[PDB]
Amino acid sequence: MIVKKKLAAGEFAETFKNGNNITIIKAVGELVLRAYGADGGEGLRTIVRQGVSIKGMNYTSVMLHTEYAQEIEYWVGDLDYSFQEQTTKSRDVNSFQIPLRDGVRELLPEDASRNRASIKSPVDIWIGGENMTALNGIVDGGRKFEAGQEFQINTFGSVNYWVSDEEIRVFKEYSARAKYAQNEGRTALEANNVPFFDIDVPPELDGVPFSLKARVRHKSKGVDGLGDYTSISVKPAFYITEGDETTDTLIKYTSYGSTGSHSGYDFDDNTLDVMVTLSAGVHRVFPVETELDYDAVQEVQHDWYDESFTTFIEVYSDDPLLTVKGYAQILMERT
Ligand SMILES: [Ca+2]
Repeated sequence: MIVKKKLAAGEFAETFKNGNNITIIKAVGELVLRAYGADGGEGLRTIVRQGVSIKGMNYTSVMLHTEYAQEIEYWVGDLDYSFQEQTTKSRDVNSFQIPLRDGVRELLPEDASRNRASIKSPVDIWIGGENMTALNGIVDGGRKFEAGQEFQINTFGSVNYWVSDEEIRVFKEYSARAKYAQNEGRTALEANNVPFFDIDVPPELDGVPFSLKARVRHKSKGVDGLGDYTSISVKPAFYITEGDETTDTLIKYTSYGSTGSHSGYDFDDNTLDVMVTLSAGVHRVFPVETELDYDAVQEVQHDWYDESFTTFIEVYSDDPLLTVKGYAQILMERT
């Protein structure tokens, strides 16, 4: 029978009417400093201060003497034969990479076979048990391990991690109006100060299509003194090198065109959304306005490479290969 023993201050007397576990091995638990006794016909004493395996005697009631009032509860499981032995040894090693993503997520599952994990994160990582939370980017019930720090976990239970609260990944945010640009090649766009950013396409993404997006704001009313009811046609694009940064040829990617008098309210922003398929390596991307509207030329003397009525508020991305914060290295040992 598995039975409780709690504390408070004075003597305790738990007298359950059946010593079936008399001639029996006691798996008694013990804290700090106590004294106990055996009552089964005779009144006996006992003093013991460490978890011990006891032999059999007669028992109708248990005596519980107290020196320290503030020790902790135990379960003195008395059983006919009680033997518990097993630590291992680990036979197998398995090495792999985890997908570090956003919010508190499980790093390792409960797995009775795991002995040991040696882990290295390429980013600062917070590690904890089932209590760990990160309401608002602030981790509670966790502790930090540093980027590049090798550490070990030797449990077989859940562990959790946190690295970031970002659902997707962000290339650029611009406040400057995008320039009008024809597809004149990489050298010409750079020479005329058209802002760009690079995407480093990993081997794991070599020729794999992915979504590239932008939050795009068109605003024409009163801009550079343009008439409030003048109709401006827009067609934002990414011009992307088909080879790498040192190649000149650009590919134009588009998803929508729009026409009207643009007031540029933040809630009215458009989304440029294209699939792009690129070879491994670095590709250069020029967010541009491709349409030079007749009315802009006449009224406000707009020309190629001038600032348009188009702004790339945010350029970002949602491909699972890029939304990952990178890639924890795991060596796992199991029985
Ligand atoms: Ca027009």
